[PDB]
Amino acid sequence: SKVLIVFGSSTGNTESIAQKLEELIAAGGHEVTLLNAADASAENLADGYDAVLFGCSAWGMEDLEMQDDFLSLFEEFDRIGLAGRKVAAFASGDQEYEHFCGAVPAIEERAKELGATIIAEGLKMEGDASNDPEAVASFAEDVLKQL
Ligand SMILES: Cc1cc2nc3c(=O)[nH]c(=O)nc-3n(C[C@H](O)[C@H](O)[C@H](O)COP(=O)(O)O)c2cc1C
Repeated sequence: SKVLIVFGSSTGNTESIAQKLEELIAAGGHEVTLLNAADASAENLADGYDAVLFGCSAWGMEDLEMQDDFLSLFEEFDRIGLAGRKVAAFASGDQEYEHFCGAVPAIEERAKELGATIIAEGLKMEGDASNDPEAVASFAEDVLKQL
């Protein structure tokens, strides 16, 4: 199966979780493509992919509710071609804030609205992949069960 992991990371934690997931999922025997959202072009982004994993860290203040580069992507979700594609979301954040990883539900909500099938429960964790290998690895496993 072909998996795209697109992520937005401003201090590298979500980017870190994305690296790990690719690792874990490629060890499942799959072809994975890692994509920085700062380098992504929404238009037809999902073409050729069996599933798409979206990573977006949380930023409560100035930043309209999401990470920079992901916000520009998200806003063009309906150009991505998610209809009938497997999708899941993950994020790094901090519990000490009122809204912990609020972009996870949003991504699931939108993708679902566009004909996409959520295959795994949203990953909400703190720190990098090494901070919570177990949470990371449950997300990957869930994913691998639908591929
Ligand atoms: C100014 C600021 C506001 C933040 N607001 C939130 C927020 O409201 N919700 C949340 O879950 N995390 C929030 N965070 C915590 C970051 O999301 C956390 O450090 C995360 O792991 C960084 O993700 P990234 O390195 O992948 O970009 C905030 C961080 C900063 C410094």
